[PDB]
Amino acid sequence: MNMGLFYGSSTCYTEMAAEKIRDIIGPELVTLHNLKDDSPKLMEQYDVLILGIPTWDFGEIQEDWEAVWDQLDDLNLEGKIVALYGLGDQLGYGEWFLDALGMLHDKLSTKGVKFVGYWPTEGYEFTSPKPVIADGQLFVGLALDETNQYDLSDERIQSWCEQILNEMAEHYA
Repeated sequence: MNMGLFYGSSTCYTEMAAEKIRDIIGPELVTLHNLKDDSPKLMEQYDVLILGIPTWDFGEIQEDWEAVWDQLDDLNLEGKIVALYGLGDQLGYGEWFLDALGMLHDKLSTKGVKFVGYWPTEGYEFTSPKPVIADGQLFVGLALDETNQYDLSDERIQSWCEQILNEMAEHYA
């Protein structure tokens, strides 16, 4: 099977997250779906669809993602595998963490996708329900940072990418 990897073109860092996910899992089976580069209805094709969005980089949801966010609910998506991730910083923001991840989760829950990946909430502090599941026991997608632990954001991408490729595969088998 194959993976599309979509993100908002105007947002910082998501380009290198996308490059690295695709490199790590493998560029023969992952495809970049930068929204400036290809249209949103292409998301329907891929057996897996990885979503990446920073929360409050320039602001909540930059234009290149919002311009199609309204159409992402028109897409069928039934039964497809999905990974979600986003970036924020829990030092300087806090509570407003991963809220755009939470919105792509909330849009997709009724579309009947499978969410792979998640992230451990242990060691984070928040009260917001949108970026999490299981009464706050997991983030509903990968948590990235660039302020407090930027040295190991590579580790977060690596280990999560290996995990989602396993967990999506054991799911489909």
